[PDB]
Amino acid sequence: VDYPRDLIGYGSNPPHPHWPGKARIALSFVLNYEEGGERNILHGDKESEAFLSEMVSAQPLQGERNMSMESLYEYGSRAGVWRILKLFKAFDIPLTIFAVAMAAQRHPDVIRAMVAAGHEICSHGYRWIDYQYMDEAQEREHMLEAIRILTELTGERPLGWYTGRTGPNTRRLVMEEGGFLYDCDTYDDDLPYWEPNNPTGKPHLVIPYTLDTNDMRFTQVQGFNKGDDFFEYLKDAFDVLYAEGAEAPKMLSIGLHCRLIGRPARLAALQRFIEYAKSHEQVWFTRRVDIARHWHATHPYT
Amino acid sequence: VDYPRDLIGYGSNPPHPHWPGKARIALSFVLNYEEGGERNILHGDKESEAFLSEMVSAQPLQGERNMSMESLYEYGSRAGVWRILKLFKAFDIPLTIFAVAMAAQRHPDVIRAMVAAGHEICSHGYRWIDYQYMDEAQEREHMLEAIRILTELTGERPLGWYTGRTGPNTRRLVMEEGGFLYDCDTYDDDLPYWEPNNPTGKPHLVIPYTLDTNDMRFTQVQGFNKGDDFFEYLKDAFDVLYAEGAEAPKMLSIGLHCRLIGRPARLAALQRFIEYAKSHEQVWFTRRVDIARHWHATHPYT
Amino acid sequence: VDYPRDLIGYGSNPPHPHWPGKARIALSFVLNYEEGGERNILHGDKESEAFLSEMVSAQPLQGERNMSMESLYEYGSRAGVWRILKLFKAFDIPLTIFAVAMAAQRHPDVIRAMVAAGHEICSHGYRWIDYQYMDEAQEREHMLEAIRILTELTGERPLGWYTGRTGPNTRRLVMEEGGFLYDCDTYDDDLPYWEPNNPTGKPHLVIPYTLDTNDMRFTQVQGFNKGDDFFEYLKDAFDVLYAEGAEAPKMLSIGLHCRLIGRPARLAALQRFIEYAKSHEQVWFTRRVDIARHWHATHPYT
Amino acid sequence: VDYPRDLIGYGSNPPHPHWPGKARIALSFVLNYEEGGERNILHGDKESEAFLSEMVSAQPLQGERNMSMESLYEYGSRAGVWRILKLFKAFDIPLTIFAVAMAAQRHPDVIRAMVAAGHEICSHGYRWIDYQYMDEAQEREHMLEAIRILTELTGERPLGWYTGRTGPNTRRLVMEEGGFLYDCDTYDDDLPYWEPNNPTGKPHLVIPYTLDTNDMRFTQVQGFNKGDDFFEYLKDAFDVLYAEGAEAPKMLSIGLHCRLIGRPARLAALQRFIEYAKSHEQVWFTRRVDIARHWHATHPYT
Ligand SMILES: NC(=O)c1nc[nH]c1N
Ligand SMILES: NC(=O)c1nc[nH]c1N
Ligand SMILES: NC(=O)c1nc[nH]c1N
Ligand SMILES: NC(=O)c1nc[nH]c1N
Repeated sequence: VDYPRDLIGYGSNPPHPHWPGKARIALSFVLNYEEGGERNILHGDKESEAFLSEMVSAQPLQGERNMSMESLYEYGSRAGVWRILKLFKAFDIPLTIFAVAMAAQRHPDVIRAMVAAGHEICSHGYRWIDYQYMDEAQEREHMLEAIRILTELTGERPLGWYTGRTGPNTRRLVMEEGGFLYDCDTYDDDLPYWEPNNPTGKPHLVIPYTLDTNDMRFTQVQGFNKGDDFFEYLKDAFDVLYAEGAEAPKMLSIGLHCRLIGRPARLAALQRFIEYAKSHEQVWFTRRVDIARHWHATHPYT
Repeated sequence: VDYPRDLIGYGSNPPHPHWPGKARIALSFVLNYEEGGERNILHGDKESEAFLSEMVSAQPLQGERNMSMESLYEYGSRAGVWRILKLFKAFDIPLTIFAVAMAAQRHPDVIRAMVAAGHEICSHGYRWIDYQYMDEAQEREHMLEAIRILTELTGERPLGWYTGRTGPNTRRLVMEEGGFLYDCDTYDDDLPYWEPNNPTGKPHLVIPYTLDTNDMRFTQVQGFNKGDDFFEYLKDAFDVLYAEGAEAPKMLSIGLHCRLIGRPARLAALQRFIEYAKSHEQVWFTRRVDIARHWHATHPYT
Repeated sequence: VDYPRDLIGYGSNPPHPHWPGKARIALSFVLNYEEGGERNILHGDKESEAFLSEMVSAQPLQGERNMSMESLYEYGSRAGVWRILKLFKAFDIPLTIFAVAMAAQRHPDVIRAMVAAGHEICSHGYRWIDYQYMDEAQEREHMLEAIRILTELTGERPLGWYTGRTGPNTRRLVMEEGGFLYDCDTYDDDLPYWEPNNPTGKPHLVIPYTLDTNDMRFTQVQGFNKGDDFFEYLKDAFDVLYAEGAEAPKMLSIGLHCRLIGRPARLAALQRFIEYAKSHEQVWFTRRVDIARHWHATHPYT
Repeated sequence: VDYPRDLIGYGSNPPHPHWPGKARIALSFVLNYEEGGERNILHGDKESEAFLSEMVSAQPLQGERNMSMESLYEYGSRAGVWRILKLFKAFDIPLTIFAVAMAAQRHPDVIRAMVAAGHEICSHGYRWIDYQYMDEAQEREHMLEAIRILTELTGERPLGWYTGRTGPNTRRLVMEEGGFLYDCDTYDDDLPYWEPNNPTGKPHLVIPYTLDTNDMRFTQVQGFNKGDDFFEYLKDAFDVLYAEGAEAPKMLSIGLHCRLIGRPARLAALQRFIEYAKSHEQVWFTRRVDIARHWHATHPYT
């Protein structure tokens, strides 16, 4: 008898994080880069992409090419990413980039442009796909293959990972890997915690990510019609955490995608919230690597 | 010739409930607990969970494990439930817990923590699944099995039931069971009524539940984009009942799930409504068991 | 070479209707009654109902019984219909009832209760289903069978029809039938027009209905989250027609369903609009039969 | 090794367009005409239409006729188109018509009526369908067949194209064709650019279109509930571009469909935005052909 799920975690007693600056909230802004990395027969894929694009009802096409799907992704790398990088640089808030190995190759300039802005480049896997079914063998060297590309693309290896479309073996291999300080393949808490089942023994930091305060909802069945739906949602999820942080601060992730929030219609909202957030004192805008290194010092694994 | 459906009920003449305090409305706040109880091959299930999670387009996976799906549920037990329990305790309004036997085992501390707050623990079945197809035999001892777990988990047996994903045999077996005062496997009225087709002869109270003033809509195709959609909906459904209650009071159910409303973004709305509701006199916040025992005394079965 | 579709109609020259009272708009409020008439193995159906219910992602079940689905419909006949009848009687605006033969049997009291309020009872077919595939033979006597039930249910035959889920043969048979003054199985205009392809030769009036200013959208993938979405939509579609009616009045249909708008949450919106509409002079609230008889006198078939 | 996708385009350096009048934004209003051109067994199709109609969950029917689907399209040609033509003529802003060959035949009067208003008639293909799978041979003379119809329908050939539901061969054949100045079968930028892979050698202008600032979203799973969702979206996507245009102007496409925006409920929003847009100086309302000819002179292919 063994349950491979921790349904309880900290329970009624979440640790206090003591965010630098005495912030009542810690905000993680995340910009993915998957454009170019997505499904495509050109990449070897047996079908075209269908996930997160204006084509909200798109289906995959076996041994076909979704020219439309492709164009919409192309907006993310071509136009969307730039516009967002100005927004964040504009307010001096830093980013964590969930960058997919194959996309980074295909647009190394923009990666190096991020790296120079001081944004942290976290690994988003070798390719933007669903690992759920992948064989353990072929999945393990996607990771090391991804680990190699970004080190050579960036100058330093990635000490963070996030697959997203995880298969079971995924979070294990991350931890078995070695050189990662954290992962984000959880949406299970409002705070970071050390992975309880690390075979490796070495401390492993978990920084849960989000599928609700994620701009991906602008293209899902359930999701924002206008910008303001995203914004009101972010304000809400801010207000409630800030209010809690008067005695017990927590964090909040914000997921952005080049092809979605980068569209001017939706960018308006993202800036709206930034300004909102910025108007409150005791807010720590930060990269996830900093949250990991903050945790290490603050609440070292025991 | 026999129609097994009562399409008429009270017709033009709903009974007046005389809610304690002379309230013009009776409000039933319900917090489900299904996290840990849901579909999973670890539980014997042939496929992973797909119902009510941020993964609004998730499909079931035969003999697979949806690590993502699991994590999102894990948020309900780990973080969501606690935050909500503070909200309700915060306003001194009481709850009725629709608790699923298997989840209660997996987190007995939080169940006992509820029981101590004074919230009523109603049965939500042995496992959170779709009974629609289950064989009468194997379904009947899920119930008694569920009936045993919560008595031993709580100190008293459950005198209420709600499966949700009912099969035909379900509401019968509930009534054939014996020790239940009511059930909630109806969404067919704005007031409680005695089950008209109880083979058992013994009075059986029906307290219709809701799939519209339910936070579940935040993850369905049709459903709230921002918090305010839930809230405006609740205000509306409040305003119209309160206005009616000037001469004929009725009730209103509110369905909450740990993994959904417990997310800070959506909690803001839930509190918004509570405050709204609280600002009106002649409102009876109550547990369903109290509504059953209120009915017994007020409008005894004949 | 023959195109069985009139893509042009009145073109740039819609006729002026000269609505009684010199109204700048004519409003058709329609309340369906399908509850009890819907799909069900008890009715002979090979599967349960799945269309328009809170169960926004429900699927049909072959030789099964959706107890949940049924309960939600039961709300329409049990509670929803009554509450709405008060709303409309409350403002003295009259209704056109799209009543399905099988539902009318199952709740004759409420039908006769409508008839006494002075509302017009239009035929909605024998059963609430999809005729698209039905054989011409078995479909033709559904209609006459439906035609018989409501005459005996009401005192007068139905001079109007609307199937909704039409099959090709449907609108023909309506016209071949004989005693109907109009039908509504079109959503193709903002005004009534005589059917251009009536084999019968006898004048046939078309009164297009709506699938957008229909409360059905509260349960479809695309559709209102809160009441206000319905209301804002109705105000818009009112404002634009009223503004046009300064020189060229038109009509507007409003589709309501017992099980959907009758829920207090959504009723609030419906009343909101009524009040809105009521606040403007030169608005003709009317039954469709009156619109037919108005047309006859005003713009007789040539 | 050859990647058939330009993921980078202008990168960090989009060209300045110097819009006539020194406008800080260039607005492309587009009204499609597909009604009559859509899928239908009468047209040879093996199934009925299912894309973009109030029937938001409609499925295609093999060798069948969706009478309902048809009626809803019929609203676009019969009523919707006219009402919109007044709106745009009302404000003196000009249109680009994406007109589908088969629809234009079926309603030549309305086409010639557009042509006389001074609106540009761009080709939207021979038939409104999905070319993705079409054989290169039979697809190539759809285009020339479409090219012939509109020249004879309009007086001048179409120097622009947009299929929408493109297959790979599509944009190639457009360029191989010869007499087109641009195409719009991209959604990959916020500015026009010369096609980088034109086999023909001759300059080919790309004017990316939109699937987000498109009224089509009113009938998709993700999309506007009320008018205001469309409008707020347009204001946002306007505000952000206008703000950028203080130093670097760009354009914005607006997709409209007769059967969707032409409904009074949604027309209100479209006018709302027009007025909004109109209230700002330095806005260039224009046809796409003018944007092509503007580009030619301003930023000639090299
Ligand atoms: N964050 C993401 O875009 C993602 N990565 C894998 N699956 C996803 N949804
Ligand atoms: N209330 C519930 O979460 C539920 N229980 C069974 N099916 C459901 N939707
Ligand atoms: N109006 C209706 O509810 C209807 N009737 C047949 N199909 C429908 N959608
Ligand atoms: N713009 C359009 O309506 C379109 N044309 C082809 N596919 C589409 N969605």
